[PDB]
Amino acid sequence: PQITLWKRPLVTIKIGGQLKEALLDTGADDTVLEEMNLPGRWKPKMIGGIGGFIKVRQYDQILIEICGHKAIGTVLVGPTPVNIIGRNLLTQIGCTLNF
Amino acid sequence: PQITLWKRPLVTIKIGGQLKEALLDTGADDTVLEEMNLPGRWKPKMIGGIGGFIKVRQYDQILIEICGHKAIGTVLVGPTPVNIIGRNLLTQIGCTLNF
Ligand SMILES: Cc1cccc(C)c1OCC(=O)N[C@@H](Cc1ccccc1)[C@@H](O)C[C@H](Cc1ccccc1)NC(=O)O[C@H]1CO[C@H]2OCC[C@H]21
Repeated sequence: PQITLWKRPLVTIKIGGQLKEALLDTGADDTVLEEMNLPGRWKPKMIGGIGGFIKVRQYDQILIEICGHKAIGTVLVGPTPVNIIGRNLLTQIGCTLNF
Repeated sequence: PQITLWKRPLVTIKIGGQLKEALLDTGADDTVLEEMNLPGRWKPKMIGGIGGFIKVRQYDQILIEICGHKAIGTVLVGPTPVNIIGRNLLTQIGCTLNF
């Protein structure tokens, strides 16, 4: 669909069989989700934004459904105040910015 | 234009008569700019991000040109690592997400 930016671009995602709200965020290089249980081996990582950094866990080749579009890629899990779908998965579902 | 997300969506903006690099960021409610000399009245304000909060200077009705399209709205200046153009101005240049 076509998403306007008058409100926050919140969408429904499906990950590990659970449904959640996430923000589609062109300013995020990677996808970061509120704390959750994910399968697989994982590596530590720090992501930085306004105000500093947070320590997160990097899971690889994770399946995630974003408004019906399937994606499989890196998903970070950590103390983010908001679920963010970043450019690594936005490119997979074919998303572009247009003005 | 149509902007893909394989790389960071960096664009050139014109503000206060100066040209700068900024990130188009659908994940940001507001526009936050690197520390810079801008004339006019401003009010102090606190904004929150992924790593915590920062004190910023809130300028109101500041004119800003982004790839030729004009926008006027609130512009915060503060210790952000990167210039971010938020939804407050993205909507004015008529920007949307499409997948
Ligand atoms: C996730 C990730 C992984 C790997 C690399 C990077 C850079 C990543 O992105 C991190 C990241 O913070 N990006 C941001 C942009 C950026 C990029 C580079 C360095 C600094 C900031 C942004 O786009 C997402 C952020 C999410 C959010 C945080 C707290 C509350 C609500 C939403 N919004 C944001 O702080 O907005 C500000 C401004 O306006 C206000 O509205 C709402 C919040 C206020």
